Amino acid sequence: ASETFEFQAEITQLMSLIINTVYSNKEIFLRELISNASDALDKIRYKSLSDPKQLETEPDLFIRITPKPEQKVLEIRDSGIGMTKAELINNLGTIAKSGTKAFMEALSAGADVSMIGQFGVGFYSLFLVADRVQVISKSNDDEQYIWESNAGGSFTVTLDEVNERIGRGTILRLFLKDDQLEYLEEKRIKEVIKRHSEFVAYPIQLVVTKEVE
Amino acid sequence: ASETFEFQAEITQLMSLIINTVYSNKEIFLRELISNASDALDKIRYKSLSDPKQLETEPDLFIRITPKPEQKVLEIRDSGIGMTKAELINNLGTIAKSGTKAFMEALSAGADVSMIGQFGVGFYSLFLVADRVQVISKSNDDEQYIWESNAGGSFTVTLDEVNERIGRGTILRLFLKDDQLEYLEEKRIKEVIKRHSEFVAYPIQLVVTKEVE
Ligand SMILES: Nc1ncnc2c1ncn2[C@@H]1O[C@H](COP(=O)(O)OP(=O)(O)O)[C@@H](O)[C@H]1O
Ligand SMILES: Nc1ncnc2c1ncn2[C@@H]1O[C@H](COP(=O)(O)OP(=O)(O)O)[C@@H](O)[C@H]1O
Repeated sequence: ASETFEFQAEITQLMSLIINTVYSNKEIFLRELISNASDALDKIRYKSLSDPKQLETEPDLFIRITPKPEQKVLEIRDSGIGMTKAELINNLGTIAKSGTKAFMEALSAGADVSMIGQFGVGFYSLFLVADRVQVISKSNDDEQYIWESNAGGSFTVTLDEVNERIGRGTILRLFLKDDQLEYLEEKRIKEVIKRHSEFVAYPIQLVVTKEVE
Repeated sequence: ASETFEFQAEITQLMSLIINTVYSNKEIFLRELISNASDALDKIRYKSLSDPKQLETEPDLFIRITPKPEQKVLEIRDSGIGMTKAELINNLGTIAKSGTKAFMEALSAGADVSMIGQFGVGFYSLFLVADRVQVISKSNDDEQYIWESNAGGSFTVTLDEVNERIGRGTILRLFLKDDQLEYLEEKRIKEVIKRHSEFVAYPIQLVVTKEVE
């Protein structure tokens, strides 16, 4: 059974603002999610300095992007620290985020939407290209859980009994908007990645599917 | 909870014979599994002639090969008819297979191991390159289940609560032997596929993972 939680009011406002904005540089969402992925990998690496066993659940440290055309889904995965059930509820919704209102006010003043990451709310930039998202996470400290949101005022968290097992890490499963399907294309994904992410310490793997000739 | 079943005696013998054989043309396993995949796709397509709704669980008809290096696993997937729990138990183990003893006798006489498919036991050719296998299947008529074998005399069947959801079809998850890791390599997989499978009516998709430069 899934559990439902209410988003902190300002986060709901931010999501409404982002999913509805006609901003032109929507591709910035990838830079933000890749940055969050890198941060998660930094955390597990750092924790492992004094607790090496933490790495054993998934020795490979990577960022992986997997387009799923049929389902019109784009997945951004990392083998970082991951999030326990409590962290998913805490970090992605119920607790007030310092930069939320600040960013919205900056936006009103004319600030570029690309500043979202500097305000600490880059995760929500995903709503620039997706109308729904499932965050699948496995922290060494908990079971695998699924957090899901459609930019509405509430989200759900469910023990994961339906997705592939993640050794450790997080998968941002984006259900792309009908007019943003270009982010399923290899060429497009490649140019966006090369553009705003040259100094990422981890390999960024793109999963490509080709018909054998 | 998993359930354990005993293999029909002759199948156990066949598996022992195959996993231990020093045969040189081990690559034939791919041709056999791709053939079984094509057959499964033929079945759902045919059934759909009088029951079109059967296709809706997964409209795309394909064969997909996905190497998973870290886990030393190679997956062969199809969106065919799939197998219900009863079919997995029935079709892959507990029931006597007509060609089992016949093939073993042919083998003793000098027959090429590649004849395995003509005897109707091509599925077991997978033990030429793997010491363990999980068959994940989803038939429109049942839930998703996992059948698992290590070539021993018994196998297990478990309701699937750990793998990605298959719309419909089957995944042969092969845990490759340490000296057969060449089948994780794109170039190698490509040449084997092009060699013994030119007349397959369905697209054969290879999932490749590359680091973004
Ligand atoms: N890939 C991830 N792995 C682990 N935690 C994440 C991931 N993405 C987001 N989070 C968590 O949820 C929070 C919300 O994301 P975000 O608004 O972008 O925060 P921040 O700007 O501090 O990265 C993060 O602070 C982080 O704790
Ligand atoms: N990919 C698959 N999809 C559905 N059923 C399969 C698949 N692979 C094997 N089977 C089933 O298990 C049986 C055992 O496989 P195999 O020995 O190769 O049989 P056959 O030679 O008749 O294909 C098959 O007859 C078939 O019913």
